[PDB]
Amino acid sequence: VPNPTMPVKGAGTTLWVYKGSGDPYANPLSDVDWSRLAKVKDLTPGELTAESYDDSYLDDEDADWTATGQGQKSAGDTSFTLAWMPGEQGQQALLAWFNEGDTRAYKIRFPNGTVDVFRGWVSSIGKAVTAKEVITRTVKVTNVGRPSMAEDRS
Amino acid sequence: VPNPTMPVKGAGTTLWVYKGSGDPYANPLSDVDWSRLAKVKDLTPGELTAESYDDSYLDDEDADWTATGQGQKSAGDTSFTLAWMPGEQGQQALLAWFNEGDTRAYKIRFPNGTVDVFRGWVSSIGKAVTAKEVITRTVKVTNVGRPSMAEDRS
Amino acid sequence: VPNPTMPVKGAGTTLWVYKGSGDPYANPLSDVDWSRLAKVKDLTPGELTAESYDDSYLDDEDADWTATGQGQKSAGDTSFTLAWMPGEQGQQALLAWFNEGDTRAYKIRFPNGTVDVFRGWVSSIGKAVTAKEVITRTVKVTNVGRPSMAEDRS
Amino acid sequence: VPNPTMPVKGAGTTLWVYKGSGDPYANPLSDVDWSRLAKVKDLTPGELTAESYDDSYLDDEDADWTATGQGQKSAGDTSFTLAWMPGEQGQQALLAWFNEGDTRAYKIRFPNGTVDVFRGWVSSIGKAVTAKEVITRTVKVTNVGRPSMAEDRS
Amino acid sequence: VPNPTMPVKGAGTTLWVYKGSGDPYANPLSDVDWSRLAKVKDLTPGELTAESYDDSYLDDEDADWTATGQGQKSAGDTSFTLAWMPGEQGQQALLAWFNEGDTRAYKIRFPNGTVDVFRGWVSSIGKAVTAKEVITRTVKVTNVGRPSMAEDRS
Amino acid sequence: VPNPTMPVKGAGTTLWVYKGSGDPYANPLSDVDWSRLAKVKDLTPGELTAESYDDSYLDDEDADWTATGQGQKSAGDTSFTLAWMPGEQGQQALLAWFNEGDTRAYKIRFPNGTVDVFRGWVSSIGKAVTAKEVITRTVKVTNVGRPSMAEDRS
Amino acid sequence: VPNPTMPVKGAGTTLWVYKGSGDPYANPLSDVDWSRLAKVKDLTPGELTAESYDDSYLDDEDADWTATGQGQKSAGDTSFTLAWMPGEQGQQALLAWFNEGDTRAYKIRFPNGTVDVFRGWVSSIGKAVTAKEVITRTVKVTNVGRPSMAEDRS
Amino acid sequence: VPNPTMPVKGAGTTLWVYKGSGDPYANPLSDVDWSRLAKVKDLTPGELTAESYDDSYLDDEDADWTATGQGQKSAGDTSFTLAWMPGEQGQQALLAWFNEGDTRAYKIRFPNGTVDVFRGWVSSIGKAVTAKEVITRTVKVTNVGRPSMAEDRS
Amino acid sequence: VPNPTMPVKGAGTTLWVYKGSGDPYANPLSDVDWSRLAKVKDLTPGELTAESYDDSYLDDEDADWTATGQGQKSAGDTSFTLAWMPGEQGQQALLAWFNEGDTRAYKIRFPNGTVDVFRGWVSSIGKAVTAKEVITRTVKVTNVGRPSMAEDRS
Amino acid sequence: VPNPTMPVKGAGTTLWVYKGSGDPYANPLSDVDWSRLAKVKDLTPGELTAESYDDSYLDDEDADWTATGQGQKSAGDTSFTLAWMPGEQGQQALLAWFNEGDTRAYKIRFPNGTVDVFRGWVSSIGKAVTAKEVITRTVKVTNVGRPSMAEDRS
Amino acid sequence: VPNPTMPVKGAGTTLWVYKGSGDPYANPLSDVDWSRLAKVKDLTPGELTAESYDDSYLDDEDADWTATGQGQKSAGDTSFTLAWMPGEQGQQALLAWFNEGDTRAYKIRFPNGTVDVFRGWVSSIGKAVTAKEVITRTVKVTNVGRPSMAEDRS
Amino acid sequence: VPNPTMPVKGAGTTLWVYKGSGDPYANPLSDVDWSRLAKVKDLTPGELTAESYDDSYLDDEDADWTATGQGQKSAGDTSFTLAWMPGEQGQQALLAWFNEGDTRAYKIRFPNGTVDVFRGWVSSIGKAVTAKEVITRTVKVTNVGRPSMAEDRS
Repeated sequence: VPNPTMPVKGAGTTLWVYKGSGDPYANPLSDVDWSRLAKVKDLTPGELTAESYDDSYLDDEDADWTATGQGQKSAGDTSFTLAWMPGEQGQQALLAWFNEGDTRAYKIRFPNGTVDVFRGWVSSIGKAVTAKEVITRTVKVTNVGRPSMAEDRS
Repeated sequence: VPNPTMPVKGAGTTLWVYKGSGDPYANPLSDVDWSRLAKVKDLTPGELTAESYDDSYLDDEDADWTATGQGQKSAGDTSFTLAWMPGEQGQQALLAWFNEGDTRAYKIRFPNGTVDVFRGWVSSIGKAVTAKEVITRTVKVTNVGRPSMAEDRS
Repeated sequence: VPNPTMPVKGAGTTLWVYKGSGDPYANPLSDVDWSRLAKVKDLTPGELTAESYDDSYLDDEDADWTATGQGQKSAGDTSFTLAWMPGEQGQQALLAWFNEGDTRAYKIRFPNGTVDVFRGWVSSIGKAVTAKEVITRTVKVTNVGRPSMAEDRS
Repeated sequence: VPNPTMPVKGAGTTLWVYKGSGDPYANPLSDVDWSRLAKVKDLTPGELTAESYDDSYLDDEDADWTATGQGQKSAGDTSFTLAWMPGEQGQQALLAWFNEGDTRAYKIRFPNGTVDVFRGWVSSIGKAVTAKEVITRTVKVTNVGRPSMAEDRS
Repeated sequence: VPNPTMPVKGAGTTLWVYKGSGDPYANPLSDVDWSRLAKVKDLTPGELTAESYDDSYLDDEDADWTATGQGQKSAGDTSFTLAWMPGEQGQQALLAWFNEGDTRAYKIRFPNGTVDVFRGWVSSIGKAVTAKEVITRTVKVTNVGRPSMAEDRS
Repeated sequence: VPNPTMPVKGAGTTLWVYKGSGDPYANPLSDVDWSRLAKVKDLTPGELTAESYDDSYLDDEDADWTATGQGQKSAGDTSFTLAWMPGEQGQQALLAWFNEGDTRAYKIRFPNGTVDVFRGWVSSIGKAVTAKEVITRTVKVTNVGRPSMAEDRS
Repeated sequence: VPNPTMPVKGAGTTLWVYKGSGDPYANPLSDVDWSRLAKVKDLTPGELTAESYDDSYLDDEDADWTATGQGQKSAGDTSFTLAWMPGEQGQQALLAWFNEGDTRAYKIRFPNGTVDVFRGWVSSIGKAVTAKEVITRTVKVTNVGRPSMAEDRS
Repeated sequence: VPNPTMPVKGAGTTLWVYKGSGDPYANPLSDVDWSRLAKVKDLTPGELTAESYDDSYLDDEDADWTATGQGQKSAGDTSFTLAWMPGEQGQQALLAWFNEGDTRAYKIRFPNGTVDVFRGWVSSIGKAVTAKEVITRTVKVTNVGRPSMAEDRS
Repeated sequence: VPNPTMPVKGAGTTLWVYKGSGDPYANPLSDVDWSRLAKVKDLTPGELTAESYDDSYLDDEDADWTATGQGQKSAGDTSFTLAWMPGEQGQQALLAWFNEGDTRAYKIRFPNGTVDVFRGWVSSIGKAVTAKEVITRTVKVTNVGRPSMAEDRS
Repeated sequence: VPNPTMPVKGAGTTLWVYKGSGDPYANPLSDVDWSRLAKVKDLTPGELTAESYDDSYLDDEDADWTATGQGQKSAGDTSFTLAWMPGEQGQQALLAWFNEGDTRAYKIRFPNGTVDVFRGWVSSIGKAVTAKEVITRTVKVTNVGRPSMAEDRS
Repeated sequence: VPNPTMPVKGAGTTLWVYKGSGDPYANPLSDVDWSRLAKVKDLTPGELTAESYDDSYLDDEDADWTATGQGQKSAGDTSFTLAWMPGEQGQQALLAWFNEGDTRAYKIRFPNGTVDVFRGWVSSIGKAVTAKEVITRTVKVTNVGRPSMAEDRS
Repeated sequence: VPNPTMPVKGAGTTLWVYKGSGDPYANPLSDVDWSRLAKVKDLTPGELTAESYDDSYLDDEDADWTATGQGQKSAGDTSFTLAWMPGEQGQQALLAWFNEGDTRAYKIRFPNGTVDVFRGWVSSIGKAVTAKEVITRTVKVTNVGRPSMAEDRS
């Protein structure tokens, strides 16, 4: 039985792409109108980050130690590699996404029972060919706006 | 039997270079008037990519999180290393391609049954000499314009 | 029995986050009004540092050797990785800390019997997903002001 | 029997330096008036390369994908390491070549039966001393002008 | 029996820090008024260095080969890592040294029988926490002025 | 019997420093008035090098391939590491050389039977301390002017 | 919550233009009858200034140091650049303003919660066209009379 | 689909020059009898401006603050640089325009779907010659009379 | 401890404006009846200067070299930029100072322990708005009469 | 093959000076009786220009917008820098041209296949001396009369 | 040992100001009755200059080339910046010098062993305040009459 | 071997000053009675130039294009910077030249093998002092009359 409180191993994660019209953040737990990408081999989700903003004046009584405040936050790049299946409707959606410069919403569903939703556009579409290994399609997606992390809902 | 839906191993890929007059994108599956480069030993196809365009104004109410949109897409470099056979027609075509700065169309044919076509010019011509190994000719080709990915056709 | 004089092994370290209103530096040994982050796997405490300030004049009789003085000190970044438990209260506190840009005080309690207090804001919130390993939450916290090292109290 | 069509292993390569007056490119297959460097232990021939020249205008109807053309070609550096024999005539010729800044023609004769001619000047002259290994002299030669690759003659 | 002429192994080196008023360079061999840092686990002493000053004119007959002269000498950084014992006097002296920027004199005493004295201020104070290893305190000290090498006294 | 024509292993090399007044290049083979540094563990002699000087005009009929000529040659840095013996004469000479910014001549005598002479000034004086290894003194010397390589004499 | 006492970052500023009949200075805080310019990318508000008026007589007892008084004050030029949207009612108002030489009142509304009102006429209407950037309309407005600065109201 | 309300990127702009007899302002959207200049590489359209007319009397009660009104409006200079093709019809038209001092009507057609018309005479004709770049023809045109901005038509 | 003899760093400077009736120069060390401007980011104090007065006659025996004497001294402009807080009393005092043309006395109190007093009137009041930076108020004040430099009191 | 219609790169330009008696404009394509300047390193051809002539009257019904007409055209200055070869005949011709104030015709022959003829007199003759660069002679030539641009002949 | 014939580096220069009654030029080498300014951080000595006097008549046969003769020589300005120490005697002397206009003699003493004397009056007194840098006092002094260069005495 | 026909690098130039009685232009190649300035670091020789003289009449049939003729030629300023050696004869000669307003002849001798002679008087004598650089003496000389350029002799 899935349990948010206890740790969970990573095997079982799925990746989804939104198609349709509506609010992706409204009800991420249901899968109606969410297309799926199958056979993902690697997945490194985006890394939220922030910039230091220098908060110092000449008036300040003491200047021995620095003082800074948080600046402009920004979600990073979410990159995954998945096996090459050009006839699947899923990968045709990826290249239609790339060619038509657009921002859609993609979802990560962990075995924990939680859901993680981002919005972004695709930045790279690569491939690797080796004699004795499956042909892989590597994708990197750049996020915009505010992600809806998993522990907002509780 | 080739099947686009299922994954495929990489062994069996071929590389072809176009000679003649016509439309390379019109009918890549046909093999007429396509010269072939033989005995490739490595192949890393080009990586499509795009650069971010900053979309922010002073008016916008929310400025905590960054907002960006897709910019100018560009295919990358395709580099392959193939055994040195200076008397073969294909490699003389390669150096004729390099000396006379020109853009031609080269094709990658996967065991999957699909076809991948690019257009570009050659950027590097190298060599490696070792006592106990076959002399290899390393080539890097820079693409221009819009590639024709294999999954456009379906 | 804990002993500040003798060396100590690292196992037993704990991490805490301050909640409430008061003076964090006043009495850190008490554990009231301090929330705790559980199941930390790695921890690298911040690195205090300073930058050189050039102290030279044309008058100086001797200029063969350089002469410098200490400049502006600054505590560094504290980064720890801890197992992903989105339903636990501590990690919801972490993301509330991140979303609302703010500076709080976090505490490190060593097995030695001493306490190390910092003040800072959170800079990065990341995650790593692998098939056969526990999903981890990686955090980096940037410090401001003057830390209260353990060596002050004695 | 040497065969340009089939692949060949690297053992048997020789290095030569032109002395005399004439046209090096006219007839490289002959071995008269070509001094030889003996006992070479590594050799990496130069890498021909070119740089991109941006070909874009504001008029262009389509600017989604980049468009570039080939720029200025340039042969690279040829570097080889050969055992230190200061009393041999070839290495005295090398240092006379270095001290008097000048461009000569050096030749690489592969076991394949073909010949590769370059023109250039010497850039580095180094040495390595180790207790249990032969003292080596390392050379790097920078090319100018147009090389005469082996694939021209056929 | 210690002997400067013959080589010596490194085990047995000690590190000392000066407290009091006087001339550190006057009599470093005496051990009075020199506090000691105990249980060091690594030590890389500073590296004296100098920067080139370009000495060339337009008049000079020969300009094929470069000509330079020595510039401004400067001792480097001395960094050592020692086990964390916050209750010991030496490490409280270290943090008092760091907080109040100041230049003091520290001494390295080799098993050879010689003494090495520097003057400088502290630049970094770090820590490393691991589950199965002793907690270590890493210090880096930046020197100023002229060091008193051991090779002066003889 | 030493032989310049044939290769030689590196063991047996010696390093010398000139003291006195005269011409170092006049008679390097004689060993009078040449002080010696003993017990050297590593030695990497300097690397002669040159700068490319761009030789191109707008008039030139062809500009497809680059054309360059040799620029300003310069001997590099000669660095060696030798065991720490502060009571020996040679190393006191090294520190007297470093403190008094000066250019002297140092000699390398190979087992081949040849001699290599440089002129230069010292740039670094470092040390390494390890628990179970001999204390080593590392020196780097920067050369000026024209070296007298070994195969000038024949 | 907006607070005049504390500093505020600049993001969120809006620009407005008055249409109708009434007193612009009477009630700037309400937005009835105030048209808005949207998507402003840069904004540098006007710089109030004054002229020195020479106050000196021959009678004056001392003339060693100058003495001056304030002259005729004048608000400067307020210039902003906003993205080109010729179909918006807002930008048509700008060009109707320019063609019909007139003085109207424009308003700046800061995130602080305050309001800044000027009166003036337009001096420049420019444009910038770049291949990969949004077309921008640059405007400069020259002010007349007395501005109603933000801290008049309190 | 072109849309005046939304912002547009600059790529796709065209420049046209009128030939024939009629009213340029009557129907600029139609493309008949408008010659075209091809391959523009830069374009900075003219900047409308006005000069202040001093409106102050001695009678006025208030003279602390300046008061001015708009004077004589005047379109500025329009300068574009386009690749040198002396055999094309457009550039021969340019030099015929320059030699015979005359005022014609030139049109700028944006990707937005709008049209901008000016009237003026040519002021400069320049050229730039570089070894590795396309020879460019730089033109500056001075406008007279009243321009017809694109947003008059709606 | 403050010390006029030794050099001092700039952090800790304060700016004050005189309100009330009395003699500003009489006792500036006291802080009563002096309003304060808070949060100053930059400060460039005025530059005392003088202009040359030509002292030459036709009689002078020697006229090869020029001869001049000092003319009329004049303090310059003091300009500081401070964060925009329109609800604070100090900045309302600044704009009341500007609107009513008047000369008051403002004071600079250095960390050294000394005081620098000027008298003057305000010349410029400006502002700068940026998306990611604090809104700043820039002021310039022009001095009259004789300043009371800190070096007078001792 | 040269083609006036298509763009061309600049490499291959030549500079010529007319000697003899005849009509320079009659047949510039021929190369007889035209001396040549060799080894030019930069060349910026003259910039044709004209000045505005104010065309306004008090009668004019409308005076809101300015109205001007073209004035007196004038070719600008042609400046080129070429390597210093005082023994060559061309540069002796240049200085004879300068010393005897006179107007001759100089020609620019582009790689395009066209010819550009001017007439003018020389204004500046300069030189630049640097230690590691070729001595250059810089010339500026001022044109008179009507140039014969390449676009006339077709 | 100081040596006028050989070049010297700048470090070690001192600046002195004369107090007392006598002849400054009589014996500048002696240091009695010369006050000293301490801790200078920059120094750019004055630049002697002269202005051309036009020497041409209508009679002269040759008027192609200009002819001029030297006019009125004049020493320039000497400006130095030195650390702000208002309690030191030298800087109180500086402001006493400024307030009471007066010409005194100041001396520059180079490490070369020579002495440079000027006479002049002070023109500017400035200051720079920065958060992390030493407060500096910038002075500019204008010379009168004839300087006594160091090259006179020999 | 020096060669006037071919280009030459700048290193090796010398600067000379004439002392004695005779004709400087008669035999510049001989080096007798020519004093020398040593250790010059920079040298920019004078720039010959001319003034436009307007040649236009009302009678002229055409006035569309300007017509001008050469006016009064004039050699410019020759400036060089050389290291400060006040005890050397040449620099005492420079200051004797400056103090006694006079015109002498100075010579530039290029590595090409040619000679360049000017006549003029000195205009500036400056100096630059830096902590870590050689003290430099900067001189600017203004020329009169007719220079004797290098390619007059052939």
